Amino acid sequence: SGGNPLEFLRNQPQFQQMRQIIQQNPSLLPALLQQIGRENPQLLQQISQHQEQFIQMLNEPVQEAGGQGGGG
Repeated sequence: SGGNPLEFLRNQPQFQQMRQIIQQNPSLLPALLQQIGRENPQLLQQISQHQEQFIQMLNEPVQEAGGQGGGG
């Protein structure tokens, strides 16, 4: 996928959803932050340590859509 820690998420379809909501509603960022912990506590550790790298992942264009109506 790449080299950066959270950069591997670029291929992870589960994370693709996390970024989708952020494309339209970045306010759901803190909602997904805790969510990462319920699905991948190990990943969350990397998220909190390298948030800056994870944030940019959220903001990149994702093949899903980038809009949500009830997610987070």
